[PDB]
Amino acid sequence: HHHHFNLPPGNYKKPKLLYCSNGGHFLRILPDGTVDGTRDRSDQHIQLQLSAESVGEVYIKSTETGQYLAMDTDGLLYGSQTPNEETLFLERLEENHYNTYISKKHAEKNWFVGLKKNGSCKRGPRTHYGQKAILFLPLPV
Repeated sequence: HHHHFNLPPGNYKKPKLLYCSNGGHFLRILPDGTVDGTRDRSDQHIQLQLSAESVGEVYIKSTETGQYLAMDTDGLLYGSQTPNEETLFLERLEENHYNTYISKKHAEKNWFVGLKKNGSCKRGPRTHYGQKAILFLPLPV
């Protein structure tokens, strides 16, 4: 392991909104595969269904479009039509409260799913432990 194994409570029984305390945006996967954040709770592309592959590993899927969150080779998030190795994330508890998601494929590089204050996604290499951008709270839909 390149990372700790403190896991968040909660489960995957129901879909969730992934709220980023950094700018106050919900993670969004647009039909065209674009990934970003929005403060509009009514948005139909922020409802996400998480599922576990192995303990602590998850897929994060758009309930509206069926797409999987993924991080590509240059650290950019995108919506993938199918589950590949870029769609698995290490879901961990952080600061004894939040949920963080590390790219499994690029786990050794500490690339996280993250949103900037302006609602744009962070590119993998620009994220790291200790940032506010990587902190999420799963909220009921």
